[PDB]
Amino acid sequence: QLNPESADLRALAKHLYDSYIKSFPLTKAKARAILTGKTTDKSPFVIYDMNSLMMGEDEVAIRIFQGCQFRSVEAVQEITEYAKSIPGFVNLDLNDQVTLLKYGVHEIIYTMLASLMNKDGVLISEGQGFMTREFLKSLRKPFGDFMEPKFEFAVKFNALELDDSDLAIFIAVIILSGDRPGLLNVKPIEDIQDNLLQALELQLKLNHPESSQLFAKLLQKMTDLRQIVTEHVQLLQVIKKTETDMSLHPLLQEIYKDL
Amino acid sequence: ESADLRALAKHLYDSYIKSFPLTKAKARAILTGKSPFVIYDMNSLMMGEDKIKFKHITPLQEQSKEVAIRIFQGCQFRSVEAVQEITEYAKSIPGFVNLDLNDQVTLLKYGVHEIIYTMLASLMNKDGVLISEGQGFMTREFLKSLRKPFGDFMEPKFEFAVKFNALELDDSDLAIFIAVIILSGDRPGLLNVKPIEDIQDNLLQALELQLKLNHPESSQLFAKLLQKMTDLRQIVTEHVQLLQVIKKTETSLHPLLQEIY
Ligand SMILES: COc1ccc2[nH]cc(CC(=O)O)c2c1
Ligand SMILES: COc1ccc2[nH]cc(CC(=O)O)c2c1
Ligand SMILES: COc1ccc2[nH]cc(CC(=O)O)c2c1
Ligand SMILES: COc1ccc2[nH]cc(CC(=O)O)c2c1
Ligand SMILES: COc1ccc2[nH]cc(CC(=O)O)c2c1
Repeated sequence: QLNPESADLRALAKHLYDSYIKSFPLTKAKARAILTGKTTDKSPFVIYDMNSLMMGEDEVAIRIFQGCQFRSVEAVQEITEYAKSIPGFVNLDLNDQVTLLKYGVHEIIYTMLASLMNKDGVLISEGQGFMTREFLKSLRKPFGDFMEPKFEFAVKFNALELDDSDLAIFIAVIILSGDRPGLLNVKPIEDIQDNLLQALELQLKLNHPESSQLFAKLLQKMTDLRQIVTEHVQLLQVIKKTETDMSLHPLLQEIYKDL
Repeated sequence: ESADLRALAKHLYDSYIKSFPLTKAKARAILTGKSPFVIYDMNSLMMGEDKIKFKHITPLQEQSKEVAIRIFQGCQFRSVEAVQEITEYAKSIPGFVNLDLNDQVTLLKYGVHEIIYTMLASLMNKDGVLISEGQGFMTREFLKSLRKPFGDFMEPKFEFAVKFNALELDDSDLAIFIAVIILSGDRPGLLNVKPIEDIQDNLLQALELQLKLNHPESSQLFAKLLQKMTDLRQIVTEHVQLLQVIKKTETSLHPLLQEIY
């Protein structure tokens, strides 16, 4: 009914969900509660235009871009924090630790960004605001392209109906890849991941008894994340050339450096 | 229904061997232990052209004569040939032929490249790829050293086989994996996705079991194989990028050839 070996895997799933909760202020649970009128105090101010943008704080394409930027640098701090709590991560070769974060951080951001989205928009400012998908797509030419592919991923991905206990493990599976470019010692990274994969596969069947092959359907979504990161940079470098007076946080530049 | 899954696996494996000439097993016996003609440079290549008799990509007179361009030309003629091999195999997968015809064309349209490099990995090793029906062996260092963008074309695939082969999968596993790849419901333009996912669902179960029984020792192999699907996509997109970049070259009269390929 539950081997002694299974228990450890549950103990791990738990330890992880816990850190996830302590490292991320806005969980999917809260995001979903805010988004589905599950309240009168949790409901966000909606921004779908210029006047709404005005009321919001009470050109546009660029203030928003900068907002996303600092929110990311923020997230990178949250993820790193989370990373330190993954059994064995800190015990790894220091360099390898940096590589993992480098290549893992944006795939993790997109996964979690989805928790804050629905097909009409996304929560912003800790869930106090909600920016619509169409208003975002109308931003000045190049900028009107930053959010769409994310929105596109989010709809396919939210379809899996995963929750924070599921995500806490999947996020750790992402960081502990091993097929990342430039790893010195792969064997150790792979042993940790082999472990994380076990815990996620169990966590998924217990938590989604009816969902057939969710474990695999989930692991496949990983190709979608890479394509998102890949595309974002191509689009990010374009912005870098048109807008010469625009900057990209040093931390964020170190991530994208020779990715 | 484990007994139903092994039936699907055996069926796919049987169909797979009937559709593909050079298999992982067959190819792995070559690299290890009548060796293939080894091509490691300009002259050794010029030599193989008439020895390997892979003079199928050769008949076309005055259409390149440029070493680097001729090698690329042969990889296409061979890939077009492979696509027929893959299409036939796809038609073995239970339920495939019953999908909307438009959807069958689409699944194949977007799965071929991915499937090609997956099987190409069965033919290569750290040092080079086995070519011409296993007749020859084209070194990896010889390829990474071709002119214009050619000397960077194959290199990425070598990086991928190295990692993919690390999984030590065999034809039994590969047959099922190929089937999964084809039945991908995220292909753009699909009219009726439900049937496709239903099929890929039974395929994944079949694949999982297959790996649990075939490689008991391999922990979470199923998971690791699905993860390689992420690099395979990057490889295909990048590859496609080259094809539009390579469009900056001169590259039986072409009209018709150009049409077939
Ligand atoms: C305005 O929409 C955005 C834009 C960039 C972002 N980076 C990170 C997040 C939140 C999260 O990952 O939970 C985010 C939200
Ligand atoms: C996570 O989604 C987004 C969407 C638009 C963005 N613009 C700038 C960033 C910061 C980064 O490149 O990480 C960003 C992030
Ligand atoms: C197996 O990789 C290759 C090599 C040469 C090629 N020429 C044309 C295509 C298909 C396409 O039109 O994208 C192609 C694929
Ligand atoms: C494995 O990919 C390759 C690389 C170089 C090549 N040169 C000629 C061919 C066609 C053939 O095998 O007849 C070929 C295929
Ligand atoms: C049997 O599977 C395949 C699929 C695509 C291919 N492209 C080039 C080759 C080498 C060759 O066999 O000449 C090849 C082999």
